[PDB]
Amino acid sequence: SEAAIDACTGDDVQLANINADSKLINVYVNKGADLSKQKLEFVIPEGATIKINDQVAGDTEATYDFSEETHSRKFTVTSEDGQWKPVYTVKVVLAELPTSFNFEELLPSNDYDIFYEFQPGTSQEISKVLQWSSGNPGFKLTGMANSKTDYPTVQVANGFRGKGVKLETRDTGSFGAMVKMYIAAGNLFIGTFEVGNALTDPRKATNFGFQFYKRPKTLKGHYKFKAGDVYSVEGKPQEGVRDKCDIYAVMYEAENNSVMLNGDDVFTSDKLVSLARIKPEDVVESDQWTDFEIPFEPVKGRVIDDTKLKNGKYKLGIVLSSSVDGAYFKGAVGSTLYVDEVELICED
Repeated sequence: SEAAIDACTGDDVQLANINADSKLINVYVNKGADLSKQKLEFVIPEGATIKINDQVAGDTEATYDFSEETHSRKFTVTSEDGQWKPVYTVKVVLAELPTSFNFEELLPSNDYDIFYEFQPGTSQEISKVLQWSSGNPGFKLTGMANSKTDYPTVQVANGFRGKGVKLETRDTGSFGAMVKMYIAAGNLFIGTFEVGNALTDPRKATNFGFQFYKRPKTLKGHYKFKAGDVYSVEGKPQEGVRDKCDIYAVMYEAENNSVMLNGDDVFTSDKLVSLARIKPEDVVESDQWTDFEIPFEPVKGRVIDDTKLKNGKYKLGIVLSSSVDGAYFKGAVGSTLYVDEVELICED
């Protein structure tokens, strides 16, 4: 019966737009990706198989060559049924990270919100693309959410100011307790979420950053924050600490594209060259929007090198969280961070 491409991922892939009607899939990759050696995976219906329509000299057993003229290759998805042979055209497109984020658009999903940015530009300019990640795939496993709005990371309509992100620390229930993940902070971050590690190493599940080619100077936007009533540490109520949200960005050196920071080393890694992080004393709780303007400060006197920057050896991440220590299960259920927009101001 079923025959179509449901998803498309890959080592260099930042975002894929599958157009079910035209059978065209645009796959956006980092600006420094080797188009002649692309590793790609496709999710298709149970039983069906995926075969590339042709082979070229540059193809290997592990990668496909998209370096020819159109940067496109056709794939057929035979049903299993054997009755439908729908041909997709996969096109690889170079993209860079945006510097402006508005939380307006969501990728299709049946379970939870997935935010993305797509800023096409001119025919002479590179598109700016991002698929934001969050802990939502992990929270799905808890069985606590009944709808999209029950997740820690949700899109909201802020009335007159339009769309924004709502991050709320949630109770993970008995399931979370069994795996010692007593709460789930609402987060949104540049990078990837490795769902395979969601329960065994949740801090290693959050990988931060993608190649960035400019020097960041300031992280700006607006936010509202309200701490939850009952702060907890490893599932047990605890007085004496009031919950705080977190908003930060990092620039770090990645000797090769496989290198990423994660939840255990994002502030301590020797690879970290620059950090912009909201000061805890500056965090306020209000029903009014508050401006944030966080400067990027060098880490341990390190500098961004021109040649390395141009060569794609630095990566940037942005992270938003409703509970600053929520990744260690210290925070208050109900802590909520709203952000309407974020902008990265760069130098030069």
